[PDB]
Amino acid sequence: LPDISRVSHIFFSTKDKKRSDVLDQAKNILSQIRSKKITFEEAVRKYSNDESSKAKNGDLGFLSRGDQNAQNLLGADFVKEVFNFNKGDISSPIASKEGFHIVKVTEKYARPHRDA
Repeated sequence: LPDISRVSHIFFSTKDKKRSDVLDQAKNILSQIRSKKITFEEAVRKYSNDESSKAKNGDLGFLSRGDQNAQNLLGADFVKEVFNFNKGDISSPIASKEGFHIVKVTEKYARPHRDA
């Protein structure tokens, strides 16, 4: 709840597309990032369906863990998964209420915690 992470993302909407074709592209985008054929910022501009964050180079700003407003839009699983990642990670595709996200954690201020 005081844990905060700053994140950028590439959002892959599934509106009027097949979920499988969308996830396949997201996985391939990620592999092209890994092999340095494209950068994260390049992938954001070319592929992200989130116009508002795309206009900020993908930046969503700071999210607090369990933030209700962020939990309500994208789901508790999305918020929870972002906080599973460490600063500088670019994530595997994350499912949410709207489609799939490739997330980069650009900043992180959070207490270490066990898994129960």
